[PDB]
Amino acid sequence: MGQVGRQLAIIGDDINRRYDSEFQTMLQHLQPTAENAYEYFTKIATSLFESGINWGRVVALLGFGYRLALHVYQHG
Amino acid sequence: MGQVGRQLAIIGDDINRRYDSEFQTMLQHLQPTAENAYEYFTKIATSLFESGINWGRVVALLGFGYRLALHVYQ
Repeated sequence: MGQVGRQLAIIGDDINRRYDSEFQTMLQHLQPTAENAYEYFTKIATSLFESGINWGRVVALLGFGYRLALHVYQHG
Repeated sequence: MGQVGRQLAIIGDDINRRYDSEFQTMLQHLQPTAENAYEYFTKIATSLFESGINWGRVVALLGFGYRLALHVYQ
């Protein structure tokens, strides 16, 4: 339990360090606003899952959406 | 774009390859059943976040929980 919790922390911190900078760049090429962010996310979800759905892709979309939310906060 | 959906698939498929086998190993060392999955998850969750919380840890917990549910379903 406590040991697996720490291993999840290592995986979690690993996910952060690997892809967080990749999301920032994906948001720059996007240039989203407070009026296209929801439709962009919804269309991106359909486009992603059309080629297949797995837990990694769901987890990638959730992290991207959270980073999308932060980007629209900071540059809106 | 629909162009971004294709790059998320690459990240998503990479996330699956990178950690799915590690999630399997952590689960078969933990050996959970239906009678104990909920308490194990909720204690694993709090202990994880009391060391710090960021979006990677949140999604790692979500993916772990999904594979946890799959392990108990056997």
